[PDB]
Amino acid sequence: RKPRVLLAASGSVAAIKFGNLCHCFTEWAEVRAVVTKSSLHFLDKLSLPQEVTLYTDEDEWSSWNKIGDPVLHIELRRWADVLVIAPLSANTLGKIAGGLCDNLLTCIIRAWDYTKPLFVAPAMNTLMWNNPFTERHLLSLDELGITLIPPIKKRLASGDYGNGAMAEPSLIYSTVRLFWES
Amino acid sequence: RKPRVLLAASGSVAAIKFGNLCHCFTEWAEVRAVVTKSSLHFLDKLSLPQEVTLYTDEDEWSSWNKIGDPVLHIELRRWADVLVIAPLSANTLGKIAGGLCDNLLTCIIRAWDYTKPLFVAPAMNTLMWNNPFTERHLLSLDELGITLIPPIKKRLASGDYGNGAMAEPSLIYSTVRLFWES
Amino acid sequence: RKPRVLLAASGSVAAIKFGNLCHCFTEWAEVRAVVTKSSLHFLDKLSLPQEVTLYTDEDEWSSWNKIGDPVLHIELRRWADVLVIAPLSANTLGKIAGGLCDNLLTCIIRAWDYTKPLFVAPAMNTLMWNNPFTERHLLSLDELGITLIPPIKKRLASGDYGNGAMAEPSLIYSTVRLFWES
Ligand SMILES: Cc1cc2nc3c(=O)[nH]c(=O)nc-3n(C[C@H](O)[C@H](O)[C@H](O)COP(=O)(O)O)c2cc1C
Ligand SMILES: Cc1cc2nc3c(=O)[nH]c(=O)nc-3n(C[C@H](O)[C@H](O)[C@H](O)COP(=O)(O)O)c2cc1C
Ligand SMILES: Cc1cc2nc3c(=O)[nH]c(=O)nc-3n(C[C@H](O)[C@H](O)[C@H](O)COP(=O)(O)O)c2cc1C
Ligand SMILES: CC(C)(CO)[C@@H](O)C(=O)NCCC(=O)N/C=C\S
Ligand SMILES: CC(C)(CO)[C@@H](O)C(=O)NCCC(=O)N/C=C\S
Ligand SMILES: CC(C)(CO)[C@@H](O)C(=O)NCCC(=O)N/C=C\S
Repeated sequence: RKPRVLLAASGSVAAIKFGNLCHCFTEWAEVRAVVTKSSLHFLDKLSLPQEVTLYTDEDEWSSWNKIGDPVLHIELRRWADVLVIAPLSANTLGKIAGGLCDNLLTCIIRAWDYTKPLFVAPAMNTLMWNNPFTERHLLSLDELGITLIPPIKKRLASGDYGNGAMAEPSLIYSTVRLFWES
Repeated sequence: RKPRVLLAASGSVAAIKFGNLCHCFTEWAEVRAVVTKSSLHFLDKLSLPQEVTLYTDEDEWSSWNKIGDPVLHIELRRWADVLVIAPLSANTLGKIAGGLCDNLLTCIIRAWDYTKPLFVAPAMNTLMWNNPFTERHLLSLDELGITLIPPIKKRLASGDYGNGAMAEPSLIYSTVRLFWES
Repeated sequence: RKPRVLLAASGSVAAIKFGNLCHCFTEWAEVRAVVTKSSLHFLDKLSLPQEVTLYTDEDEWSSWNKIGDPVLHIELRRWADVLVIAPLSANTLGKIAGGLCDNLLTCIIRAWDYTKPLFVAPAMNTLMWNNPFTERHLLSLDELGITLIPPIKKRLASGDYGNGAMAEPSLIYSTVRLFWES
């Protein structure tokens, strides 16, 4: 009954389409959003659905004062039926592949119950995307079982035109929906 | 004559028992403590032994103004006969495995004279502990020669009950003591 | 006609010789500098050539306000014919090997067009240099095709005397020059 979907934004310029992405899921599922500090540089709070709760790192160090209180990264990991990171920056990709967790989003990933699906939609410039570490990290996510929603060939924020643009919201949406109903 | 023991705390909620941990070593050895910024969220200065000097990242960028001055992370690495990190967060674990050093504790580890013993007592939620990166990183520490003091099955700060709680101070203490006297 | 050389400084105490390093290149090439936040602890702006433009992380989040604006890390990657990091700290070395990018310098590396040469001059204490991760990371840079300019045996900022001091500016300069003219 109304699947819980955790949507997340990383520090990619593509984060400007995050509000719209949340809109694609709202009717179908109960949505909660998580963003990194850098994503707040491209994300516009008012562009998100009003029904969507936005969590930041500060929410981590606030929902807990003394033992016994809830641990947000754990609370969200449990609450969620699925996790979608769109966009996923090269930086966050590398932290995931490195087993690092220095913020709310990465802590959720580090404690992620892999029985639940986790989708990522990478977004970065072509050179960063073509860089060898990208494939290295993607290979790692595959091993973890994370599902990749490949970037498309659009007009990058850097003027040029090539691979690296984030997948379109509709595709991200249908991909997650088709899997769930399977 | 009175071994020098460097005790360290990472950003795990278990850091609340750090003062007590220092107490377990004070009589047997000369103790100096090192903590990460996040550990200061769970650590209570007044709970530590008065004879214990606490070093923070700020102490790094203070003991040095111009060439010729001492480099704290190096000064501590030399001073210490042994290093004990309890608790060791998943984040710090990953930085160690990644050869990273962006703070006092990690810089000490990065420059650690592995002729000297280094013990770690991991502390994190069960899912984070059960996460595949954990084992990956533990494997790396093993190669480096670091000694693992496994977490126990207690009642986590997240309410649930499972593996991931930090080893008890007494065990951490006896483990380090038994090795030394060998 | 006047090759574009991007010179970069990391958080090594050796960064105090960065201004002089820029001077070694100024006559031969058009120089632009990039520095990390920590490098600013050892770098003296007034010691650099006046003709040298210095870029910091803040320049990233300033040259861009809305879509369509230039992305500095990409703009610099394109502009540059070669990249030289001297000094390269153990921390930045590890971020490079980890495919991480959380600042201007690392983002440039992450998006680096490897058709262009990239040289690094590591600088760190002997123990950090002798640490096993160092070799591990150097091995990775080799695979990427990055050219290592080994550290020398001088008197470290830590008083002792051993390997780990940054290569001398003249050598860094001649190394880059000899390659270019080949
Ligand atoms: C204008 C601009 C656009 C950027 N675009 C991207 C991008 O598309 N993908 C990416 O991975 N990083 C991009 N970066 C770099 C990231 O913001 C940077 O690596 C950051 O530390 C990522 O933070 P996060 O890992 O918390 O998301 C951009 C930076 C700026 C200033
Ligand atoms: C209330 C709360 C409790 C936490 N408990 C743990 C824990 O037991 N183990 C862990 O590895 N991280 C834990 N985290 C996440 C870390 O604090 C976070 O990854 C941090 O960046 C670690 O910093 P450090 O690597 O400098 O220690 C907790 C966070 C909060 C807000
Ligand atoms: C006085 C002093 C000197 C340092 N010297 C070095 C050095 O030679 N090499 C190194 O890798 N780190 C050195 N460190 C540690 C780095 O500054 C630290 O790892 C930092 O986070 C690196 O930042 P960066 O990766 O942005 O350059 C030193 C720290 C201090 C306080
Ligand atoms: C930015 C947007 C959403 C505009 O339609 C699209 O181009 C995109 O997703 N691009 C991928 C990231 C990027 O451009 N990076 C640029 C430098 S690292
Ligand atoms: C917190 C304490 C010391 C109370 O006795 C004990 O439960 C413990 O070491 N737990 C391990 C870490 C943890 O609970 N993480 C929770 C979420 S990441
Ligand atoms: C600092 C300088 C430039 C003085 O001539 C020289 O010794 C040097 O490059 N040393 C390498 C780094 C170092 O000393 N690290 C010390 C602790 S991590």
